[PDB]
Amino acid sequence: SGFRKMAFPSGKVEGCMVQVTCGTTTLNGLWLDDVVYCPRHVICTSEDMLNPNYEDLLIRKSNHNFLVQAGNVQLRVIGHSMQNCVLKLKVDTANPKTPKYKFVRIQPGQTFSVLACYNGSPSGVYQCAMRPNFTIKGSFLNGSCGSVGFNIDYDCVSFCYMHHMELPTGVHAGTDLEGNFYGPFVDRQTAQAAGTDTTITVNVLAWLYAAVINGDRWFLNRFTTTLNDFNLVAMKYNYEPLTQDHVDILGPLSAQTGIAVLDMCASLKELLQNGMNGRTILGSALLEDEFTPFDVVRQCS
Repeated sequence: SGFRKMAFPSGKVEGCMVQVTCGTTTLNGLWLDDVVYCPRHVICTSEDMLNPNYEDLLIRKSNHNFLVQAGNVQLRVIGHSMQNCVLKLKVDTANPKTPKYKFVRIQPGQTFSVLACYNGSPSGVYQCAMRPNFTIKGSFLNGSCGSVGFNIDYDCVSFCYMHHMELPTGVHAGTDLEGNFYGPFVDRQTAQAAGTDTTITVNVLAWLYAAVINGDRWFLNRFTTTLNDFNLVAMKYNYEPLTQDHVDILGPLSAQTGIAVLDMCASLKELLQNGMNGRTILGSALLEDEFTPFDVVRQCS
C-alpha cells in the first residue's frame, strides 16, 4: 500500500561522481571506466560566456588545466576531447566501481532519478520527469552542473541526463550523455526560455489507476467516452492527446483494476471539468503527471 514519488537506489551512481575543476570553475563529473564526462562549459570564464567558441577555448587547454578529484584521490588526466556539449576527460585509472551502464536518450513524459551533487559529493536523490517542453522541474543550486539523471534496470544503469543550466522560470535544462541538449537550449547566455508546456495525459491516467489500486475510488463513474471526444476535452485543458498506443500501454493497469481505459478517461474528463470539490487522490489535490505506467506497475501491482 501507499504511493510515493520513488527514486531508484543511487549507490551505483554515487560511486561514479567526481569533482572537475578548471580555472576557478568547479562542477561535477561522471567517472566511468577511464573517462570523466562533464559539461563543456567548465572551460568557460564569466567574461566569455555571452558568445563562447568552445573549440577555441578547448584548444588552448592542456591536460594539466583539469583537476579531477574522486573523493580524496586526484585523478591524473591523460587526454581530453569534446563531444557535442560534454567534455570527455581521459584519466589514467579505470573507475573500479563502474557499474554496468548504458547511455540512453529519454522521451518527454518519461521519468528518471536525479542524483544532485555538489563538488563531486552527492546531496540527495529524487524522481524527475522530462516535460513535454524538454525541461525538467528539478531542484538544483549553484554548483550542481554535471549531476546526472538515470534509470536502473536489472543491475544496469541507463544514464539519460546531465545537468547544464537553469532557465529563467527556475526550471532546468541539460543534455544526454552524448552531449546533445534536450530541447532548443544552448550552453551560452541568450534570451532562451522554456516553451509552453502541456500535461502528460497518459501519466495522469496511470496515476488514477494507481489510486484505484490503492482504494481511492471516489472519482470513478459509470460513463465511458470515445478516444475522440476525450481528446476534444484534453486539448482544451492543455493536456497531451491520448493515442491507441497509450491505451495499449494502459492495458495491464486497466485489466488489473477492471476499469477500461476509456472509462477512466470519462473520470479524467469529469475531474478536469469540475475539480475535486475538496477531495484528494493519493494525497494530492491536483492531477499528478510525473508517474509513467511503468512507474505505477513497479510500485503497485
